[PDB]
Amino acid sequence: AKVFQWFGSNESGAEFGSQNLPGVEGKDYIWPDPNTIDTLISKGMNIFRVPFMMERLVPNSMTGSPDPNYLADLIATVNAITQKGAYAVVDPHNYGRYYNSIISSPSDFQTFWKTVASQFASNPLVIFDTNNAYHDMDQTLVLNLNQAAIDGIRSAGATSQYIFVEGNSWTGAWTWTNVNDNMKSLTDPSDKIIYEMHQYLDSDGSGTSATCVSSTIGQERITSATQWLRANGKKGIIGEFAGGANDVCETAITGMLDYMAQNTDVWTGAIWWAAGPWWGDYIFSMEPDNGIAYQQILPILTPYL
Amino acid sequence: KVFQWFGSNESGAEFGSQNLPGVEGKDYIWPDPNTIDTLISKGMNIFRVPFMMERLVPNSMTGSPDPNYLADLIATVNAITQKGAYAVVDPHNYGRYYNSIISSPSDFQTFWKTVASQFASNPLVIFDTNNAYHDMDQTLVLNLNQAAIDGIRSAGATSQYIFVEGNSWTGAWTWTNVNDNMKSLTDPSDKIIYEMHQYLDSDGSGTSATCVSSTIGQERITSATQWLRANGKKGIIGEFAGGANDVCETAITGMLDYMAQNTDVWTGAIWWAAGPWWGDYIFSMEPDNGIAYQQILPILTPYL
Repeated sequence: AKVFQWFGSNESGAEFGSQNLPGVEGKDYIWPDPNTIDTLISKGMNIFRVPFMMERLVPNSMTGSPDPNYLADLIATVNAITQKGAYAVVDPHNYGRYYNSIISSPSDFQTFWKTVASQFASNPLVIFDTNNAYHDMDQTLVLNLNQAAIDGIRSAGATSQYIFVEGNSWTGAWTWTNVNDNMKSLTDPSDKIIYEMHQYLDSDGSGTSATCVSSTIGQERITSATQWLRANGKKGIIGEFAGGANDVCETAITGMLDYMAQNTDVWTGAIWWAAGPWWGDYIFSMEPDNGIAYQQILPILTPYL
Repeated sequence: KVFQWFGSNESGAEFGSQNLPGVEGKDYIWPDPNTIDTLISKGMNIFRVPFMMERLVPNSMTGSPDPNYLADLIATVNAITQKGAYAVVDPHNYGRYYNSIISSPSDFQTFWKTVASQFASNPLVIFDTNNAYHDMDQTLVLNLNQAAIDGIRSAGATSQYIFVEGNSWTGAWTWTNVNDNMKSLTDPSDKIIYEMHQYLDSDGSGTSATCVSSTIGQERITSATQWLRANGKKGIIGEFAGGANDVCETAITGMLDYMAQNTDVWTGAIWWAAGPWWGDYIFSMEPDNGIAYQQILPILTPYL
């Protein structure tokens, strides 16, 4: 029935209001609604990516103890996804930075990851995502941070779970081959690395405009990444993508997903940005029942589900 | 005169970049020599002239120039330099040619020999290897800058400064995090200047008139200043801007005052931007009615 291994949505909210640390739940940030996740599951989605802030989960020093209350909501969100049989992606949505400084210690990052993985180590439907969208930082450091995360996760006995690794240049698919070639060297004793790339369809690829460049821009922008995955014997996932509810973007989205469906030897699937309870009239909202993408884009995603 | 160079970008020939070749007067336009003269009379002595590689040398960068677009580049350079000011020849290309990363240093060197040959006798031309390399291999960026230098000097253009640019959109605030390898560039004329760009809005994109704080500019160039000094190099801010408001005014003068006490490494600064097709642009330095011309230029007069 389904075309891809995974197809689903980001569930954004716990990383909102990032200028306020620790911030206040219900005021600066909010966790996803399990009831609307249930609706997306009924439509055929089977993966939900859950952004959160490292600084809220493990305050002050990333080698320290977790904050019990923010951790409790991360756990509740994750286990509600997995109790339904869907995969939950644990995403420290941190851009390679902690208190807005580049994470320069792989050893500290490895300890952070042992701490996080230890909370989920027996749940095979959890997916660990090393960090969202590394950018503007040393390329060997990005490799070493991803490897430190893998090592920390596996050291906790979390050996059944997939690990989504992310590259530099905001992990963009269109920029992957000439920036992130060194990422092919990552190692995992469980052999469960998936290369997570992001792809937006507006002029600069920022995903801040509802206008897409053209009706073929998604396919165009992931073609070289597809060939890189195949040449290197790797698997990938599109962990964020979106376009506006308009004709050109819808055609680009269909074209991109149809191209991925012809290349499932390397593409494991795709994850829309974004659902979550605090989006309102956001141009990309996948939140049931009234998000614009839930109403107008989901019908073009259903062929893959 | 506080700095070796202080002036403005003269934007327009790179407009309408989706239309190649595009049509002069419709998709793009060259700078107005009369308004350049006005900025010269205010004390500016450097004008950076963006243009598209594909419009100057179409189809293949190893090919022959387009005569019409080249003639207008030449006319613009001469309008600037005949007065005694410096003209920066800026292939405003982001490390890319027909939207693909420039992966051949040899082809890029040939492009640069072609361009430098047109200006080799003019000591007031400055060659800028490429605008704002980004999202590409760090060793390639080094190699492209070196290939440009080699091409320029091979043409006999030996008197001119060469502005080199780094990765991360050549940002000053990101320089030490990504561009350390750029220290190894060599030039037989010993006239390399490291050109960095710095904007003052939250994400550094230079698209908002709001600045983060009254100190954001000086903050964002401190580690780059230290890198230049530690490595025995000289730099220039080749693009900067802020909105016509109190916070940005203060951020601009605080950044320039810091550069002024660090002229062992900083050669000066170049505003973004003047040019004839900006209209009501938040940063327009175009005389007589650009917002920055009216409201920012008065705060820059102490540096002219």
